[PDB]
Amino acid sequence: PLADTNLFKPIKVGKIELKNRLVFPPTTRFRNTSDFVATDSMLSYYSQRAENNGGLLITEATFGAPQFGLYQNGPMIYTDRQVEAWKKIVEEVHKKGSHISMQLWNLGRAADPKLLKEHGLPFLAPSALYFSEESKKAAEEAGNEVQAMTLEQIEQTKKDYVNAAKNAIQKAGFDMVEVHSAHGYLLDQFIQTTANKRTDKYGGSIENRARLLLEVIDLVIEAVGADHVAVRLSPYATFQGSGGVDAEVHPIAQFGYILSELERRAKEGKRLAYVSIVEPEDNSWMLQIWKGVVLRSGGYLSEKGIAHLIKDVNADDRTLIGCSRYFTSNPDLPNRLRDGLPLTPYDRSRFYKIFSNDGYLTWGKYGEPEQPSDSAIALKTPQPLA
Amino acid sequence: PLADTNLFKPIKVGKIELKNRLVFPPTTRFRNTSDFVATDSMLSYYSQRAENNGGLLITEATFGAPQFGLYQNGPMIYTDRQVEAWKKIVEEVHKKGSHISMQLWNLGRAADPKLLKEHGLPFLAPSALYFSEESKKAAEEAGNEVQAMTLEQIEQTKKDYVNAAKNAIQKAGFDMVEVHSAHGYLLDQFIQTTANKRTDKYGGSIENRARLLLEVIDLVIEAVGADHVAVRLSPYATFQGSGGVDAEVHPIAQFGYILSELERRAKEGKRLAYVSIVESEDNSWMLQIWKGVVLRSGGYLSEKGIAHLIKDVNADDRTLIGCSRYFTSNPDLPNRLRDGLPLTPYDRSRFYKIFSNDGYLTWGKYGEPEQPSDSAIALKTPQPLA
Ligand SMILES: Cc1cc2nc3c(=O)[nH]c(=O)nc-3n(C[C@H](O)[C@H](O)[C@H](O)COP(=O)(O)O)c2cc1C
Ligand SMILES: Cc1cc2nc3c(=O)[nH]c(=O)nc-3n(C[C@H](O)[C@H](O)[C@H](O)COP(=O)(O)O)c2cc1C
Repeated sequence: PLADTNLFKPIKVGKIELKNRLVFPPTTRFRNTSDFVATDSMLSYYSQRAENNGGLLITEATFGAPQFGLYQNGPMIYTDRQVEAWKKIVEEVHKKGSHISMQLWNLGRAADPKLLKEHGLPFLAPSALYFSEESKKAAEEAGNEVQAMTLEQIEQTKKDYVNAAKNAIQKAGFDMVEVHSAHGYLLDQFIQTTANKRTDKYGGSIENRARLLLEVIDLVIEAVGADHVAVRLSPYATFQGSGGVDAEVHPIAQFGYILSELERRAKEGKRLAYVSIVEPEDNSWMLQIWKGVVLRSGGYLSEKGIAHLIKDVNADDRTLIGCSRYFTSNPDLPNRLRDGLPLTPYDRSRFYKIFSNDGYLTWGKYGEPEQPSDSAIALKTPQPLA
Repeated sequence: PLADTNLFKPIKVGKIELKNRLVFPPTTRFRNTSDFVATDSMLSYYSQRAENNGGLLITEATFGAPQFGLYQNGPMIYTDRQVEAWKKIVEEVHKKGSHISMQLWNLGRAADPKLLKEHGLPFLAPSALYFSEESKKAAEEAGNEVQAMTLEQIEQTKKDYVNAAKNAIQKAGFDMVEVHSAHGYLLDQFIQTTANKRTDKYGGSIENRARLLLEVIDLVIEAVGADHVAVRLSPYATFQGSGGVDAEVHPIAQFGYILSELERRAKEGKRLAYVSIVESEDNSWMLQIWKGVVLRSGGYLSEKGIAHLIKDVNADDRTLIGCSRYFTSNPDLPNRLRDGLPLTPYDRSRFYKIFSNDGYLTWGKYGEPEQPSDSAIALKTPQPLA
């Protein structure tokens, strides 16, 4: 039972008032159309998690533009249809009494090179380096080999971030827009020494490696306001060739500088809505630098993560707790954690089941059974919302 | 009783085998002659602190050269008489079975401008900034105003560090030489954004502000070897205008970069003898970055620090514990801490009493009385060891 704790104490984030501090972190599921349009399945998916919640939801990582991708059946906030669909999802989430932020995705050297090629797009990264020999062979066989971004492509990346942020906040009505700068995707690639060998002002130092992220953040803040902006960082992660603690420059220095710059912008009157961090190594130093709302995610609902949930959410008055994997299998997770009711185990084998309701909408509420793989919803084909 | 803890477990530091991990941190006392030569009182002082100890003694912050000073009756390892006196002290310390390091001092904008003036020396800093209006005042009346160092004064500084290091290690026989890069003196002034406004290679970035320290470190490494070199850092200190956590760039990023670079030199086969550190402020990130011997100092004997002493010294097998203020009172502090014997209180009013044995050699070992100020030892005028 966690109703006793700060986890269900209201908190002001940005300009909105969250009823609790439990967050659904961005969780990629690939239930969009092949056109990258949000579906009715996704609408019900976020609707059930906005019901009886009052808290914050964060969308699956969403491509800001075609060049920001691509993965098959991923999300996008680019075309008119996509913005319409996401707008309807937002309107339903708000009707439910919850709030929602959209995380913006940019793959970089992590993208599907064949799909990008079929959409006539190059395969871009800070430097012409692959994170694995597997990816190198994949890009070479697709005829779409990785390229170091030109200055023009970086400028276009910034403009695309601005356009996607405006579409999310102003057209679709999201409460925040979250810049995905973690897990070895494009912005992280610019941050990481392992991925960034550039010798212009976007590489070669801590300030230079963090430059693209900070410029995107500044342009987006100018576009939609700091209280509608967020960012996610993963200093210790080694996913997709990121250096973690093994980087030639320690992540405490690099990401320490990033956090210092965000806190400086906050000291100049541009305070981000929140900074999202992944629990491992210890994140305490991060909380030393950033003084605003911090969303901490990872492990908190395991058979040992509990009582670090209590400790961390009660440690101060600015901490949000994110639970992703159990939120996928528990659409009523806020009430189950509120009342201390047993959780439904999550099923990793259906995390990325492309364009299928099986393991996506088959989960029941507390005390209700899991619908089987041959049920009506499990075999119903998702339909685009616009 | 602390004999059971790691505080009294042997440990290898550099080439040296320390029988315990209690350390006498560098403690300025100003009992040298007016021409900065070590003194017989100092020999008896360090000698008493070397008996029944076997630990590491760290010498009072010592001027590497006349330009590195100046303070009244401060120490220096520049002239042949000075090196010979310090050699006598080192021979006595080794004879008594303990080991000793010399900390090298460079005042910069913290110096006495009147004294420097009287020695025909300028008043140097990274930038033409005083740490206080009082210092500005004393400098302007002595007609020795602060000057931003030229490139050749920087080069001469590094050469002087090399010369002082070779003097201490190879001639005087010190076990290691510690570079003072803390508490707002010259190297810290280069590190701090509050004091370093340089636009050249030595300022305007994390890497640029740390450049002089790392260059000096590398040169001294080349001179005397890595296991004969150490460094002290005070990321949180705000002494003499240092920025602390209020710096434009957070000290976790800056000193995080410094520690990452030192650990990088360790990865390449040049592992410093130890890193000396001072102390939501918390030095845990420092231990996340630096993996070698770390000497932690500050406040460890308050009956609120005894627990932090046991905790920090037992947390791993590479932690030394420094105790300065109580070591000034208890020349047999190793035995007292080893057997839980009550400590003689310290007298700050005689910490900096110039050229006097009173409150310097009047301390008795456990079970003996403090000699009064009219005793034979207290009235003696100290003589140079030359
Ligand atoms: C299937 C799946 C998809 C995810 N997608 C994203 C994503 O798109 N963006 C992101 O920042 N994190 C993503 N994550 C990481 C989660 O947001 C979260 O940080 C991680 O699962 C740890 O939290 P947890 O222990 O509560 O599950 C994903 C995780 C999973 C399991
Ligand atoms: C009188 C006095 C002189 C000191 N001189 C130096 C010095 O020359 N160099 C230095 O790095 N620290 C110096 N320190 C700081 C100590 O080395 C130590 O970090 C500080 O006193 C905290 O340790 P403690 O709590 O055990 O006393 C001095 C401290 C005192 C009280």
